[PDB]
Amino acid sequence: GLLTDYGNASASPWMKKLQSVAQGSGETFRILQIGDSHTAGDFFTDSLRKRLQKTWGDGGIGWVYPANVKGQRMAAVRHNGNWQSLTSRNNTGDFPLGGILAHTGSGGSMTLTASDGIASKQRVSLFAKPLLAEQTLTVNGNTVSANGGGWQVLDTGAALPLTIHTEMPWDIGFINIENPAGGITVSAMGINGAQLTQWSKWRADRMNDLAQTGADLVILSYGTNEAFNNNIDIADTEQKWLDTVRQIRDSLPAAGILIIGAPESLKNTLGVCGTRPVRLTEVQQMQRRVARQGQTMFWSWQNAMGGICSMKNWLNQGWAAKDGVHFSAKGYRRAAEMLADSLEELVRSA
Repeated sequence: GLLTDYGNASASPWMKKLQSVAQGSGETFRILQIGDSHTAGDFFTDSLRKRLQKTWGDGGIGWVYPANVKGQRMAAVRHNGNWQSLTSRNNTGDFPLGGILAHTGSGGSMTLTASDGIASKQRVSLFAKPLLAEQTLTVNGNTVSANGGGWQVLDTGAALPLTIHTEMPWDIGFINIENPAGGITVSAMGINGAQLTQWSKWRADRMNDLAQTGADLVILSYGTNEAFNNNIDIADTEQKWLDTVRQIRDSLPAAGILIIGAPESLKNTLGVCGTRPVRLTEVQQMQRRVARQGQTMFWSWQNAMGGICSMKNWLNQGWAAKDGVHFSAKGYRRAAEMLADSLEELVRSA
């Protein structure tokens, strides 16, 4: 119902990897959710994280912020250091995939500490761009060096708590922190206010970054902010979305793709039903058509909530925030548990 497969998940390379993980192959199945504020809060993705890791294995915390990001949250890790984040929300820059970077400065320091969960040894990768080629940094004392200049991914091995020292300045992107025993990771790549087309704000080679995430399931979670643009061109947007899906399949041939249809939002809540933004329905329908033409999976967040005229009720019962757009912690948890439910069923239907 809530989940519609317009591809063939049962015969896909990524289902086969997941089934094999479910049986104890020791591999790591990486779920990567790229989206807007709903994603950036981590309440949704973290619920998804906890659910699917109990079911199929805790593969570690995955790709996390390199530093605290104002107005955004990482549930799985805590940050202590002097690095300074920058995001594509209000700014321009040479962003790697995700639209977040952090300026380390000289004499730079960052420690990441695991919230709950396990706390021993880990595989570590970092998106990173040095000021100078061949430049180095340390990860738990161990010297790690760039190869040439420009954004690249640095691979090494460490353990949590993770401490990173930069004698000279770097820009750092997301940091991958994987448990060697394998399992599931759920990575959240959110930007408050973001629309999918705004990957255009990130660097030209952003798809090479995507290719390097090792994502087995890319979840695209947008629509809310597109829906508040009263003058949005749906046909232009639809083409951009199909292009993006195409680029994702080129970049990650083996990954599945899930598009999350936008939740009901309200332009105002004075209705006892509220009133929807004028372009919301067109945006949601566009997203489903893209899913079908791109042969992706589609999960209807609006239908998860109960369909049209459901947001007002969610608000009244405290599962959605007062603004009729964002959700409460338990609202996001609830919604993601339904998504997790939907995915386990899809898998169970072997």
